[PDB]
Amino acid sequence: DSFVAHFREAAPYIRQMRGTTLVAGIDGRLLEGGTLNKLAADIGLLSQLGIRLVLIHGAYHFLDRLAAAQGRTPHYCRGLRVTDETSLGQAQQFAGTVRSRFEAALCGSSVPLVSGNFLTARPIGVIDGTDMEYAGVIRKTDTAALRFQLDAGNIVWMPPLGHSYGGKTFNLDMVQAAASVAVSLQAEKLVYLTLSDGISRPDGTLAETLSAQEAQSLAEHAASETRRLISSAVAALEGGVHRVQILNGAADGSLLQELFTRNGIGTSIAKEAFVSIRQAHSGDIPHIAALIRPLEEQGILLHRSREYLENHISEFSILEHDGNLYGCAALKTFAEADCGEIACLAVSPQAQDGGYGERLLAHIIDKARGIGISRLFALSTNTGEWFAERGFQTASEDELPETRRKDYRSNGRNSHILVRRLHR
Amino acid sequence: DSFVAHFREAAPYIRQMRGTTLVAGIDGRLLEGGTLNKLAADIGLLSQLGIRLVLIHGAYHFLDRLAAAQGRTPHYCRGLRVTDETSLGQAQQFAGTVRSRFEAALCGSSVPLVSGNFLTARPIGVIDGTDMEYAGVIRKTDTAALRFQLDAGNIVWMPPLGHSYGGKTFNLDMVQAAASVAVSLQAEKLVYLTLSDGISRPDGTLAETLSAQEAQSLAEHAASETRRLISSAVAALEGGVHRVQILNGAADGSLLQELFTRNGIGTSIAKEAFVSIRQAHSGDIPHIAALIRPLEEQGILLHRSREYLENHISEFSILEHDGNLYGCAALKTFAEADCGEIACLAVSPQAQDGGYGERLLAHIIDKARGIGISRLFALSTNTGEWFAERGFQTASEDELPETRRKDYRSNGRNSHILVRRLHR
Amino acid sequence: DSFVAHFREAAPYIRQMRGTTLVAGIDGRLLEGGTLNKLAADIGLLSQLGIRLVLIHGAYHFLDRLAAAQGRTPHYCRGLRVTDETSLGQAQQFAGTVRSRFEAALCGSSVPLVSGNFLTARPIGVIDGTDMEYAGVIRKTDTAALRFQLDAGNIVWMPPLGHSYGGKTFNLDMVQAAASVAVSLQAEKLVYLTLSDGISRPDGTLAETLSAQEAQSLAEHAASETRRLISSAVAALEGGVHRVQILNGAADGSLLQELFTRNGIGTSIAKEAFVSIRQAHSGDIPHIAALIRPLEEQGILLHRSREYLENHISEFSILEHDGNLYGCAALKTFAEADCGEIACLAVSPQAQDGGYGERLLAHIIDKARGIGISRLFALSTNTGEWFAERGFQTASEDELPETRRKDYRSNGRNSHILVRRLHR
Amino acid sequence: DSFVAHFREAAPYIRQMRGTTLVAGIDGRLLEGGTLNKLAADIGLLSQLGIRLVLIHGAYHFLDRLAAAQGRTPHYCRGLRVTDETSLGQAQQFAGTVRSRFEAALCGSSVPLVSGNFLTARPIGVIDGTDMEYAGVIRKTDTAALRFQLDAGNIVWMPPLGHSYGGKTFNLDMVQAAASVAVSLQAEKLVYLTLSDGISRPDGTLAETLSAQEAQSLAEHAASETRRLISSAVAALEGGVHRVQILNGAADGSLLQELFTRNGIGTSIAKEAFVSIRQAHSGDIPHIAALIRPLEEQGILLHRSREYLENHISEFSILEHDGNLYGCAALKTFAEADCGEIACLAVSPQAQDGGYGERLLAHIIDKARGIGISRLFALSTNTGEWFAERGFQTASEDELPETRRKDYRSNGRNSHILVRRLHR
Ligand SMILES: CC(=O)SCCNC(=O)CCNC(=O)[C@@H](O)C(C)(C)COP(=O)(O)OP(=O)(O)OC[C@H]1O[C@@H](n2cnc3c(N)ncnc32)[C@H](O)[C@@H]1OP(=O)(O)O
Ligand SMILES: CC(=O)SCCNC(=O)CCNC(=O)[C@@H](O)C(C)(C)COP(=O)(O)OP(=O)(O)OC[C@H]1O[C@@H](n2cnc3c(N)ncnc32)[C@H](O)[C@@H]1OP(=O)(O)O
Ligand SMILES: CC(=O)SCCNC(=O)CCNC(=O)[C@@H](O)C(C)(C)COP(=O)(O)OP(=O)(O)OC[C@H]1O[C@@H](n2cnc3c(N)ncnc32)[C@H](O)[C@@H]1OP(=O)(O)O
Ligand SMILES: CC(=O)SCCNC(=O)CCNC(=O)[C@@H](O)C(C)(C)COP(=O)(O)OP(=O)(O)OC[C@H]1O[C@@H](n2cnc3c(N)ncnc32)[C@H](O)[C@@H]1OP(=O)(O)O
Repeated sequence: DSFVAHFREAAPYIRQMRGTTLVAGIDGRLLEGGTLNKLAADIGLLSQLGIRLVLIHGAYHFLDRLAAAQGRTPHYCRGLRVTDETSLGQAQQFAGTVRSRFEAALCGSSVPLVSGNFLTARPIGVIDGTDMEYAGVIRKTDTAALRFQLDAGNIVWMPPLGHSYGGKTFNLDMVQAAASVAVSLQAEKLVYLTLSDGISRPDGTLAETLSAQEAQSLAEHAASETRRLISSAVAALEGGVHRVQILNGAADGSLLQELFTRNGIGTSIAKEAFVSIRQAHSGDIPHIAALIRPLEEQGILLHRSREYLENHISEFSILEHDGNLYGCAALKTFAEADCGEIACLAVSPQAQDGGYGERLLAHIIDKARGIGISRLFALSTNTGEWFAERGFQTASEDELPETRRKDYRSNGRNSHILVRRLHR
Repeated sequence: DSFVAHFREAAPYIRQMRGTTLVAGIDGRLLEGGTLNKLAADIGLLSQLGIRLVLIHGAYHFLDRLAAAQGRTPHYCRGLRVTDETSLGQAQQFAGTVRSRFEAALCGSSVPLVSGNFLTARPIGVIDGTDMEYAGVIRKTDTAALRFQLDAGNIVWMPPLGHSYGGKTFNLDMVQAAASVAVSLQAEKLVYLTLSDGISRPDGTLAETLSAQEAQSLAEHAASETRRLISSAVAALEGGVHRVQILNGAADGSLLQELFTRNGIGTSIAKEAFVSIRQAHSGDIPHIAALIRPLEEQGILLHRSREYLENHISEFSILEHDGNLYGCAALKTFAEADCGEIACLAVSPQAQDGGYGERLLAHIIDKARGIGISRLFALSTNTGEWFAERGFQTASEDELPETRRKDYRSNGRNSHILVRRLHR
Repeated sequence: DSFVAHFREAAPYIRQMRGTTLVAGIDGRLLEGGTLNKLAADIGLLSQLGIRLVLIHGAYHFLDRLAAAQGRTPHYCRGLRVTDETSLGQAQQFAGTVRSRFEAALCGSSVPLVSGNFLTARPIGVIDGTDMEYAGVIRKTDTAALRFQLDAGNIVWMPPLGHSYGGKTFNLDMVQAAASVAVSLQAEKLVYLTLSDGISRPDGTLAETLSAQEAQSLAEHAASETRRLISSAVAALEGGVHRVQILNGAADGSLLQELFTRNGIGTSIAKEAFVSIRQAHSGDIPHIAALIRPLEEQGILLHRSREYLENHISEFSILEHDGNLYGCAALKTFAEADCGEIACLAVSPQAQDGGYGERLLAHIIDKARGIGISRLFALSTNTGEWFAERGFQTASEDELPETRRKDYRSNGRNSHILVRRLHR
Repeated sequence: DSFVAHFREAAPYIRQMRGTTLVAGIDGRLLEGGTLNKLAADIGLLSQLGIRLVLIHGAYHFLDRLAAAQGRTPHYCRGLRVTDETSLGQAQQFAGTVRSRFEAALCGSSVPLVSGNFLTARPIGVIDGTDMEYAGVIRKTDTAALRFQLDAGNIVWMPPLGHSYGGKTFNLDMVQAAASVAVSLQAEKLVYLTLSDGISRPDGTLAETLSAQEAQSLAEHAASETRRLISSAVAALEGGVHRVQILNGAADGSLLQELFTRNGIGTSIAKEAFVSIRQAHSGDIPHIAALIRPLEEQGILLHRSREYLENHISEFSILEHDGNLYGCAALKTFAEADCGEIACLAVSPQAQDGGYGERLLAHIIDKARGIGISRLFALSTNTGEWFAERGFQTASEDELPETRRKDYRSNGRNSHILVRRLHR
């Protein structure tokens, strides 16, 4: 396509990304090739787009390439690496070489790039009888110092090294340091730049998009690296990060196609907040009734009756939490097999504006869809735009299921009629 | 091309545009069609890219469409419009309709849009025996209030109306109000969104790019509208604005192809700052000598002699200002017709870092080019990167004109050799 | 009176008003006459006095004056107006004419006047079988943007128009948009500038001052306009606004006599926070005792006994909330019919400094007054200034009821004696 | 001595140092021993005292210790080092090792330590036929970014590496990078932490304190390292830095004894601003007269006469600049060989408050001292505290030289008499 079409397409993701914080965990193999200049460039552009950037790199592969050419051999414990005085010192050397190169790359094709003692570490200790030695884990992150640099527009660069109040240095594991930092910052996005195109399903298909549950249930039969990825990405979400992404940092332009297209190129994982939605049974009716009543009084919801609810309780769903009731929604069906209607959508006012509404709408569409309904109607006197913004188009009475067209004519409410199509 | 290629291409213009101020003078016919939704959209995106926006619209065409359907007829004096109480009142109505529509357009496909009493006007008075009445000209612009809103990230919307301390309103001419506002703000860019694709040359070719001089000399045989455009665009430059652009605000996506491509779609006008560059004659030598001397002393410039300068004065150019001498540069030629060399490039240290250097380099390339030289060498001990950043590639001794290869070998300076190709 | 006396009288209301936020809902008939220049002037002065101003106007009457001269006729549903595409467009025109005129008025006899997309609207929908069409209600107010402009000292101007994320405009009802905005801002004062001198009582007397209850109970027999006024003013209070005022915006200088005199010219409505105050019965004594005890221990409250409380429980009042007890206060009476004494005033320390103290004092004066007491004494060892600041003057022992003069002499406490007069 | 005496002595240097900027150029041998923990500690304390710190280290000695153990050998050109791709890469490694260790040292016995791309470099080029290769010199310092970090209280750490807009890295020479940075910042103090105790005189005595002139004239017979030190320290002063210090960064606590004692431990160099002070001859009298006159008129300066000036012109000194006259001061002598008096001290009012006054006082004391005067009197009606703050004690008439005691008695001015002692 044309430039204007590309830019206009990017446009809504530029709006989303702006003034947002992105933690990038970068595999340290990317900090070497022509993959570096490409990456530095793309990172400069993300700066220019008003994305707050915290970049973390790893050092493990560099550490093995040395451990294999020096005679010595690497030891790993749950995926963490035993690091001694020696590998520690080399990891300090690498940090410096890679910071200086990333800066020349960035500067060379000025963007403000900053680096600081933000992390205090502490040794992992001993895992499973094995002393990890100088392997560390972040103990404290100066979250205020970091925000401070990010407020000023600076890009933050972190090596995988932290210090302790004993004057020692420890080698952090990047995959879990990035997820720790993202959580502290409450970064909207954690991005893992790997050498592989996302996370594959059981039959070799790339998982475009996963819940934290589906990510979880993939790891059971996944390689160990991708299980550590998944584990960190899940804890990041759990700790508040809104979205983690896995990309191939080696594939040219990937970061940009990730962030700024509907499509993308790796894997994106998000967590579902909890919402018990179930079939109403008849113990809910007083609960439903008291929710629904003042809305009927207000002219918002169709005059009902309790005996209706009792004989139609099977078409209701309720949303709850700690056994209290925060939402309801009904599915009506018609002589026409292809039609349904969502009716009686209602969220407790104190619990409004958190997405309960939506969650109930979604659940009614899944219900509709499982019985072969492809057209969902909503008739609303006072609430149509809510459905208009959520996929519903305007319709006519002459468009209703025939008996609904009747009720509508005789109810006198003159509500606005709207439909959504639902796909197989 | 691909998305990534488009975005990577935009990238350096996103860097230029960012935190920069753009005044847009918008023809009020654009505020009506599907040209409005397209424009509002593109303007929202420029916001999202961190461009400070001041938008001004005109009302003249709306005013005539009324003046032609109401019976009355428009009168114009130098291109300014006589506006009475009545047309004044309609122009107030239009402002409101067009502000409200631009806001619905913008909001509807939230970006912060602000509008204020920034302008105090005063009547133009009487031109050429003709009373302009309620035609106004900006008398004072609250430049601090404006910056203030722009600092906060707000987009500024202005109607073509200002008030006076007598409690009257006047109808501003948009083309010149925008240029006045841009000048007050010292906006880096003034953009005129018109219904025509830029400014045409004598044979119907679009003028991609003009100096303020070339714009000027076009207007002699130009239509009156485009002469008023040109006149305002010239005064804007003169008053400090760095770049004015003329586009077709009706052609879909034009603003975006303007700002964010090497190419573009309308006309871009810029002003040449003054620089007397001429052939040295022999009254300059003491001037050149005293400039050049301490650089030779420092090992920066080739050991010279005065008798050299006297017998080679014809290959020197000097840069001056108020009769003082701020730069010099030489062109050497060789047995090879295709070769030249820039030597003895030198700017007075007090006058450095304003582009004098560059201006002398440019002038030497134009000189070289007019005698059929296509390869310009520079040999520099201490200054090569200056030429490297300005189009010069690295070369070998074996690449020099043969006699230059000799001198080089026997001078012992071991300088870095660099060439630039020059096109016909 | 003299200038100095007027200014010195204004003075304490200038102190109250300063740095405070006032939302003004302005009837759009005022935006036309010589009532405009007068109003603009007075509003400029309120600016100069450091009052944060948000001004909203209505458009309904303008809309009818058109709907009556164009042939068409207005329809109203609960007092809201059905507005179509056409009246919508005229309402956009009016906004522009009236904003521009208010600005010329203000500027013309410079004060910073700002206007923005602060309001997102949504259609009211269908009321009572009737489609309101383009009638809107505020869905979201950019409360941060507003504060931001108000922080900088800007006066905010709002038309009665909001947009939706569908790119549509809707006509807001001013009386309820102003009350919505005031609530969002938590404005200390909402002011309705009407064409009538406040709100009349059942016999044509102007209600100077009303509780939200008394406003409420007036509306039962009130005209429909004044019932909508009252309804919005009540919800504004309920939602947190401290004071709503109704004035005649057409009566010259009214706003200034409202704000800055003890008197005023329209109607001022305020809401009573809740305080269950009742007669103690004997189930309170352990509650009273435990409150009062540590104060006796501290020398603050007269040594008592439980058998006293039991035989005098009828002279106590208690203040409660959720059945817990937060205050007590006693009324003593004397051989002298004209005398009372407030004794044993005590507020739970955790519940102090919210006006409970005062509420109990007030309730004791109402009690005293209903039995024909015109002189209330308070004898306080440690707390006299509290009574001194609340209407109590210093007195002598020789001033006490005779038997109180006795007890006082023999109790030895040497407390400070103070009286307040109470009127019929 | 006691703690309290030490702290009270430090006290006035803590006041001087506070909110002041200190650039420390650190020899990279200090970044290794137990000299590191000692230094990190002392630097943490300077932070805690509110000193803004920019720290720069060198890498040359590390580079030779490698160049001597790897086979290769170092080349130096004017003291700058030829650095190739290889040594460049090692210098990147060293930076990282030394930054990480300095941070563990500092953290380990949390103070905010920051590091950034503040420096853009460019190759030195070719010196004296010799290509320096990857040897760099700072081209641009982001002085705003630096101040920004320093404003926030952060300590700035710089390696001796900068980048260019070509994406290359270059090895800066620390001694001259520190002096460049200090000048950009206008740091009050540049401190060189070396392995030697300051700068020695011709006979092995440590130069406690030097003018930039005396530093200069030492370098003629100084070792080459100390000549480069001296040269950078002089240009730093010349460029605006107020004080440069040379210490032994290896001698325990030296930095603290430098900054915070009257004494110190290395060498401190400062520059004398220019002041032509000379003997008045008789071409000055109209100049002196016009200066002195309005002060006599004001009662500030003793009534004089021109014929006095003409016959006493030899006891006057004048201060000038571009041949204009900005100060005068006289030395009187007496029958008592041990006494002098400064009289007629006067600075042009436009040129006041820049230290001219002082410079003239100093010059008169040097004059006095060279003729064997050990007691300088000043008699001032209106100006005594100026002399009181500058070493003069209060005295009596009975203390004056006998004939001065006479004049004083008969002049009637009743001025305040003050003396200063002057040492051999
Ligand atoms: C066919 C039918 O069922 S018609 C009956 C529909 N039910 C009602 O009208 C009952 C009263 N209103 C409610 O209960 C509203 O909560 C609901 C049901 C419409 C939405 O429930 P919520 O839990 O608030 O849903 P959710 O959080 O996903 O949506 C919230 C958003 O809906 C928007 N919304 C809510 N009311 C309306 C409305 N009447 N018009 C337009 N938008 C609205 C809210 O402003 C909020 O906006 P935002 O995303 O910019 O914050
Ligand atoms: C072939 C030959 O003629 S070799 C002899 C070249 N002459 C010299 O070296 C003389 C001493 N230096 C000068 O006179 C420098 O001014 C010149 C001639 C190189 C440039 O002149 P200016 O008027 O400063 O030119 P202009 O303003 O267009 O260029 C300024 C930019 O050049 C950069 N520049 C200047 N010196 C150098 C250098 N030695 N190395 C790299 N960049 C440099 C400046 O830092 C400035 O950077 P910026 O754009 O990021 O601010
Ligand atoms: C005659 C008699 O009853 S004497 C016995 C009076 N009772 C006591 O002294 C009991 C201990 N103190 C209390 O219980 C105090 O709460 C009371 C009863 C005096 C006031 O009750 P509150 O609920 O705090 O009353 P309210 O909120 O209306 O008054 C609060 C104000 O009273 C002021 N106030 C409270 N104590 C005193 C005092 N001893 N002296 C002066 N002012 C005081 C508070 O500082 C507060 O000041 P503000 O308006 O500048 O914030
Ligand atoms: C013995 C005799 O010669 S008596 C005659 C002395 N001459 C006068 O009184 C002439 C009028 N005043 C002057 O000419 C003043 O400039 C002088 C001569 C006293 C000082 O000259 P300057 O160039 O200002 O000297 P310098 O800059 O070193 O001293 C400036 C400081 O002196 C202080 N100072 C100046 N006047 C006085 C005074 N009358 N009393 C106390 N302090 C003073 C200034 O406030 C300034 O204060 P700072 O250091 O806190 O800024």
